[PDB]
Amino acid sequence: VDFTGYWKMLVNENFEEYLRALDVNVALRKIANLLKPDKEIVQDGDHMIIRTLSTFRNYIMDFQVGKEFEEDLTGIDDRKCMTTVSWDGDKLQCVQKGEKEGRGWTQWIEGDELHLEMRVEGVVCKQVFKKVQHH
Ligand SMILES: CCN(CCn1cccn1)Cc1nc(C2(c3ccc(C)cc3)CCCC2)no1
Repeated sequence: VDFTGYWKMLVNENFEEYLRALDVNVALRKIANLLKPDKEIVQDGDHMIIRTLSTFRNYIMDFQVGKEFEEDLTGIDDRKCMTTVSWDGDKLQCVQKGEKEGRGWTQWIEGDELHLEMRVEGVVCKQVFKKVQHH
């Protein structure tokens, strides 16, 4: 499965409640949920870069599949997790070990759609991106 490419947000479902489970204050939840970030992904063997781009903040992930790393979520919920992103078939599975239970996410492709399900303490956000070519 190859996530490389540029992706534009199409839907973002239940993001504010996901952020509330992360204890993001209400004012910042509304700022964040107005945003419609793009994703720019380069998959280079097991080395993956996922850039989440917005006018408010760019959040960059840069990691090796299968290897645990210290993920610095400053500027988001201001926590740090020990994170591992691994192949589960044609799905990319992320586990973020930390203060919060059941924190992680799942990423996969359907057609020209990138699907992202983000989870924490049973709360679930679903996002869908379309593959785009204007860069
Ligand atoms: C909440 C975890 N981040 C990373 C998502 N992700 C999943 C796999 C790789 N990254 C999701 C996300 N952050 C964001 C941004 C963001 C920034 C300030 C807050 C309080 C919330 C969200 C705005 C656009 C980029 C930063 N928008 O969505």
